[PDB]
Amino acid sequence: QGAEFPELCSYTWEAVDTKNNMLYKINICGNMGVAQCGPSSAVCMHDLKTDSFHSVGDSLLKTASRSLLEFNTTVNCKQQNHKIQSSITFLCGKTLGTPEFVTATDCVHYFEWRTTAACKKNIFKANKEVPCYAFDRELKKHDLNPLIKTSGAYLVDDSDPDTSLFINVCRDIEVLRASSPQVRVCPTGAAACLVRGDRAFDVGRPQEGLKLVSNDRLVLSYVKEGAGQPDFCDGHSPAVTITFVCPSERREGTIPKLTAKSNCRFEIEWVTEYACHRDYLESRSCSLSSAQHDVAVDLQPLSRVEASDSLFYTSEADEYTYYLSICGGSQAPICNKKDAAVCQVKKADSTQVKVAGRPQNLTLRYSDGDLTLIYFGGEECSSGFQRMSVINFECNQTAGNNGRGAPVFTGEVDCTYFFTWDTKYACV
Ligand SMILES: *[C@@H]1O[C@H](CO)[C@@H](O[C@@H]2O[C@H](CO)[C@@H](O[C@@H]3O[C@H](CO[C@H]4O[C@H](CO)[C@@H](O)[C@H](O)[C@@H]4O)[C@@H](O)[C@H](O[C@H]4O[C@H](CO)[C@@H](O)[C@H](O)[C@@H]4O)[C@@H]3O)[C@H](O)[C@H]2NC(C)=O)[C@H](O)[C@H]1NC(C)=O
Ligand SMILES: *[C@@H]1O[C@H](CO)[C@@H](O[C@@H]2O[C@H](CO)[C@@H](O)[C@H](O)[C@H]2NC(C)=O)[C@H](O)[C@H]1NC(C)=O
Repeated sequence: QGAEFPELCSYTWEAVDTKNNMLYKINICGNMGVAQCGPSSAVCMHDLKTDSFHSVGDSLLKTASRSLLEFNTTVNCKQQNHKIQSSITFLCGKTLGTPEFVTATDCVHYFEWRTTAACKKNIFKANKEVPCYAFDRELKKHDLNPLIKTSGAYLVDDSDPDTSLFINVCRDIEVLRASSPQVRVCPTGAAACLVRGDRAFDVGRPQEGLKLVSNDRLVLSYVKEGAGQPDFCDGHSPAVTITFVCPSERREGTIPKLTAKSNCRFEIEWVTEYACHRDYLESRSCSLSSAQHDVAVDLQPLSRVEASDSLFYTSEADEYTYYLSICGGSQAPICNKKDAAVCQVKKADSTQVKVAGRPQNLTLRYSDGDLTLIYFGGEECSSGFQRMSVINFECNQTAGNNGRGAPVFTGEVDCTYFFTWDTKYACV
């Protein structure tokens, strides 16, 4: 078909309101198969407190807009004259993403979904992508979206100097836009590719979404149906199973590893903190705590400087100049009212300024030994993607500027601007 976010109708998506112990099941097409919800429920709410189900949005009472889906119901609200409703705002994203619970009134349940399905150009869409997250019994989110590559793949660790095993997470490997002459040899649509020198073989494609087996173990399975197999396996249909493991203790990142290769039925283990609860990895402020993240970080001191130099940071590039105002700091004059944490100014014409990240939209993340600060919600690019900036922090106890260091623009990839920043404040 292709009507109203097609690639999303293939699955039933969950979302949660942790403050109220509510687990939501979302099926934009209205067919999650939950007897307690009703056959046409589009948004079903599982009240875990009373263990009961209530549809809060019906697929047959849908109103669609460019980036908005509203589902009404015939259920009267606690507030007289109002019916229960559910509303999902869509924004362009680079991965399939997840429907994030935003808030709920007594009558309306609001969600926000940043997904490749809501972009203006099918350009960001993967050939095939599946849900890449799962909630545990405590309603904590285990999200692998950050590991999904929109270009290239991951070289898996094994012991075959004739085989090079490449995989992507929750989707096919983009072989067209690949810089590796090796990956550029893989078949399109493949999520797992075996390169036996001057030859590549699709040994797995995405089908089902990520699954949680234990509070610290996530499993993803790629398969292949029908004949036409490589046959080096002797009639065995290729299959790949990846087990993502959340380490009990923080540690440096490790590469996924091949633990089995029983003839076209590869098994990989990947120990990564991305498999842990998301709230253990992220903060919506410039600090991480030992209590919540097992790491103590505070970037607030980077927004302050001696009464001698600029109140903001300047990161020059070939055709643009970037001004960064971090952790509530002050912005450069040129980026006046704009309210941007990161602002891009065209060198050739300084009247062209684009917000590349807003202060109210920040995520400080620490996972697998890397500290990242992300500012999002910037002005939309032609693709519909709101500009965003990612600052890859690096520990350096003797970093210049008395430890504060300074941001260095390292490049742009489709409206996501990257910077590297060595600072003593990134030392864990
Ligand atoms: C889910 O439950 C809700 C809550 O009751 C219902 O929501 C109402 O839905 C109607 C549409 O059926 C809404 O009315 C429509 O609003 C559109 C937007 O209005 C704003 O923006 C325009 C910009 O052009 C302004 O002109 C306008 O003043 C507002 O600022 C309008 O564009 C629509 O206009 C079209 O229809 C009307 C007649 O309905 C024509 O006169 C016009 O020429 C034009 O063709 C329309 O007015 C209404 O606002 C919603 N109420 C809310 C949100 O509280 C849903 O209908 C229900 N779902 C289902 C399936 O029934
Ligand atoms: C992105 O930042 C904006 C503000 O900079 C947040 O959006 C605001 O949300 C409130 C309600 O919470 C609205 O009243 C405002 O109108 C919104 N601002 C505008 C003009 O868009 C948004 O919530 C931030 N994203 C997240 C998830 O933190």
